[PDB]
Amino acid sequence: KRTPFIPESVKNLKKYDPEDPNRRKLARDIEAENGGAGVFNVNLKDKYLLEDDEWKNDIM
RNA sequence: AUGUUACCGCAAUAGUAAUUGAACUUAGUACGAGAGGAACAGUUCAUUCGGAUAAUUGGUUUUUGCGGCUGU
Repeated sequence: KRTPFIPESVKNLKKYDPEDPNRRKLARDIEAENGGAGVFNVNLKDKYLLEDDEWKNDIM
């Protein structure tokens, strides 16, 4: 037995509207705030899940 | 050389001031019926020039530093 696996959070997500005053922010949306294409800097430490958010700032 | 000496300086003046390209994005938009297709900005490397440099890479002279070879 095998099934196609689509989680309920996928179906429960609203479709992104490209012309919308009230919508989800994309990466370009946060990107265009401080500078533009090349000069924007990616943050990885903020996003990933940990048991403590202070451990996001901590250093391996 | 202008008493000497020493340091810190100023500047009359002399010369000197980097070449060329493409990678994102601005863009698949302005534009164009389409075909297709920008650029100012903002980032990234390359070529060439100039000046330095030995951390490393590599070459090179003086090694006669260590170990070893081949004799006459």
